[PDB]
Amino acid sequence: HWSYEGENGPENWAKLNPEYFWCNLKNQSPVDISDNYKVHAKLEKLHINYNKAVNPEIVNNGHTIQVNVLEDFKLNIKGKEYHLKQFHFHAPSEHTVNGKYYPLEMHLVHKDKDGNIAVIGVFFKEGKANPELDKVFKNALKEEGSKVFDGSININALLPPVKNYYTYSGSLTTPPCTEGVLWIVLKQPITASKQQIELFKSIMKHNNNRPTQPINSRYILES
Amino acid sequence: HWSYEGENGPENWAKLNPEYFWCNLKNQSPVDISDNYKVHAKLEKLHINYNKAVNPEIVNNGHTIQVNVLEDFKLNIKGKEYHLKQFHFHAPSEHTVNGKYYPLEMHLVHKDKDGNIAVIGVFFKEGKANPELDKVFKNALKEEGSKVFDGSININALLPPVKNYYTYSGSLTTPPCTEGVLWIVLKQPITASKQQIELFKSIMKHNNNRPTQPINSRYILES
Ligand SMILES: CC(=O)Nc1nnc(S(N)(=O)=O)s1
Ligand SMILES: CC(=O)Nc1nnc(S(N)(=O)=O)s1
Ligand SMILES: [Zn+2]
Ligand SMILES: [Zn+2]
Repeated sequence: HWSYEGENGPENWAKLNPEYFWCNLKNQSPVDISDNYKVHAKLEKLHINYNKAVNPEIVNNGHTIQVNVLEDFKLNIKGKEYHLKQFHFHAPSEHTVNGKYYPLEMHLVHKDKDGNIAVIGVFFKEGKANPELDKVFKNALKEEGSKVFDGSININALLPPVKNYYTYSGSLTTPPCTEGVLWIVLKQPITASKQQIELFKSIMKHNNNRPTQPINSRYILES
Repeated sequence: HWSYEGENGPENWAKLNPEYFWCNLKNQSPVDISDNYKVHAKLEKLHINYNKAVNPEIVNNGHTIQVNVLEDFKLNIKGKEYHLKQFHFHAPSEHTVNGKYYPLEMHLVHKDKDGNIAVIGVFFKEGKANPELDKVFKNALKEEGSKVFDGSININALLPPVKNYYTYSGSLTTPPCTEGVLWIVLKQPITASKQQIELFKSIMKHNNNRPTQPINSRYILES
């Protein structure tokens, strides 16, 4: 089984299972979003409205706290119609901006009818507490397992008002590290209280962010 | 052995050898350079001066006619210092522009000190004959083999005056189809005479262009 340290750490994920060959390729995530290879461009506007997920499932799978939604929220971008499947968290953040780590990163995982994946990343900096985050972190089991949250979560409240973003072609950040992933990282971080961030970290017991990967021949676009 | 048709055709390259696993991944070349996923941006200017290659080696390797240069022509771009190694040809072209094929495409293959690859592609449309092309095609062996050209080739004469270009992250277009390749396709095609184009095609005996591949989560930048 893979982990974020030791023999089964990120550096040896590709050795754990034949299906993890992707982890050693040339278009991996996360990456350092650097001005060195970031270019500004007129990009498609992000149109999403994740109203609210009613009675979503909160899962502790040992590697993160994930929320599986029952609704069918659509993300239409780059000629595809992706459907939100779940969002989860990483602490510290996986992506960095000019070398800077944020204390928390949320990933909204979408998939289209053909299995294509798009992930929207949201950075969280310490500050005013976020209402929705308590619903997730305080109702997450401390041990591996799932639980149905008796209530609803306003996902829009887990997103910044302005949705300018960075985008690049990458991969899943945990085995099998499949590539061909469409990454959309919102430029504006929102806030989470120190207690919310520490609660998540204390549940995980360890950092669950994959080291940044070489950008190689890719450029990152910024809207 | 792989080919451009039959059992060993492009569709089954990945089955020929374990090392060809790349041919089935998510960041393959060539691609259709489509306005649907092409974005304009301020890109690094292309600074290259491939003066002339003296006594280069002309090789017919059965899949193309390739010219190996002895000089050390540098291509400095995207934070790397690539060195020109050789240029070769494909007929019809490999890349297309909004679905349009050109009769001929030239590839200038560069590699840096770490093995990183950058390929500059040049489209040729039928028209005024190109002086340099005769040096290559008329001196290429009709059967597999190499030969040293007794003369010099002005590579700059194989490039358009204006060097605006498209760029994207891709792969080699023949096995092993390694990814992480930096592609730079010059937007302006130059000309080759119908006879020059047919001479190359008659030597090859068959089309030697790989089918275009899915762009997947990549965008193509245009300077
Ligand atoms: C089952 C599933 O979604 N797996 C993922 N692996 N990595 C992901 S991430 N961090 O790139 O969003 S999602
Ligand atoms: C040895 C070598 O250079 N191999 C190549 N395979 N494909 C290439 S291409 N068409 O992408 O320039 S170069
Ligand atoms: Zn994630
Ligand atoms: Zn080629």
